[PDB]
Amino acid sequence: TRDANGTWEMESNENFEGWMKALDIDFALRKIAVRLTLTLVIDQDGDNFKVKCTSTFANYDVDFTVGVEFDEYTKSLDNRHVKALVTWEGDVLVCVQKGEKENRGWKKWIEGDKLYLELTCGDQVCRQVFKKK
Ligand SMILES: *C/C=C/c1ccc2c(c1)C(C)(C)c1cc(N(CC)CC)ccc1-2
Repeated sequence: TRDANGTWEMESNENFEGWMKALDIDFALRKIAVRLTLTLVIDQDGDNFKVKCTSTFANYDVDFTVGVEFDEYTKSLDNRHVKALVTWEGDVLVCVQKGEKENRGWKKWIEGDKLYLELTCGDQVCRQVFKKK
């Protein structure tokens, strides 16, 4: 349950527009993003992660090592520089993105066949559920 490897198909997506609005994503782009099918592919080898989020139009890929801070430029998202850090809190995978936005990051809970993802920015929380294909 610390093993997030898999191809993950989105099955629920709560308050996605509110989270994108907290990031100041263009209303235009928000309009398109809500309609698109998103696939989350995770390749994990020990502390080494490669995450790829893919849709018809957008692509968001990141690689990181657990417990090692890394500069991130969210080029395909809100286009901001953050100092990111991913750690384990028990079996919860937790990302903090330090920068302009407060309470910015995400958390991942892997429960067997299902992956729960909460994305946070400011006062907004988006809740997603994925099933392993
Ligand atoms: C552990 C999961 C983290 C994470 C990081 C970044 C993104 C996501 C998940 C997605 C799948 C929710 C996602 C989607 C998007 N686009 C729409 C706004 C689509 C590619 C960007 C970034 C992330």
